[PDB]
Amino acid sequence: ATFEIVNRCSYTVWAAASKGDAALDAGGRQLNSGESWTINVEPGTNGGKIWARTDCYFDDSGSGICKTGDCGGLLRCKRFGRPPTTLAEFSLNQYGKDYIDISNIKGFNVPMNFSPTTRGCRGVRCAADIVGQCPAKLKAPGGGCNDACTVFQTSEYCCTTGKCGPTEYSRFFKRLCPDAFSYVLDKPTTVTCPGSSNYRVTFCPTA
Repeated sequence: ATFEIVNRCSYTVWAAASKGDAALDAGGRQLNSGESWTINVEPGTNGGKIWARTDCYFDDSGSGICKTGDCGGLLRCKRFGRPPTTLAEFSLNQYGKDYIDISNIKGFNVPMNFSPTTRGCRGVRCAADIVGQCPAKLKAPGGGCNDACTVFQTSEYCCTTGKCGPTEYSRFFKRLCPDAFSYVLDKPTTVTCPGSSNYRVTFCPTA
């Protein structure tokens, strides 16, 4: 499957793509404002994620640091990034279908549209100004808006026991982005697409 990753933000973003234990394609790349990066994801990939990192500094070997979404200091991510990270999530060719979603469960750093470029399903979007409106306790110094589990590490926010309800914090994310998961037991906003579809992730889709 092919993913075109487009940076429409006015600032440079460092895109990342990983399935948790391995990079997808090159795993990461600098995208200046307007740049597009096309990657190939192997069919059958379960649990892949794409996200943006902000305010990164890397050296030659591709080592450094980002203020949001750092994946252990690497340009080419092998693991997932450090919150806050708006997340595009996908599992491909699962019994003939593809499943996509956008998640705020790990917080929010960059607005994002996640849409197919082929037929038979809708896209999803979280493009509200969550950082600007972020409740005081969730604001991350490096930028972005943390989820409540990252900040407070309680069983309720993290849904450790498998039973948990919405919270004042999760409702904040849900109210600004109804099409994104706001906590782990949220009513699913997953979109079902035909198997072997192709997609575009756009950072800052409106502004």
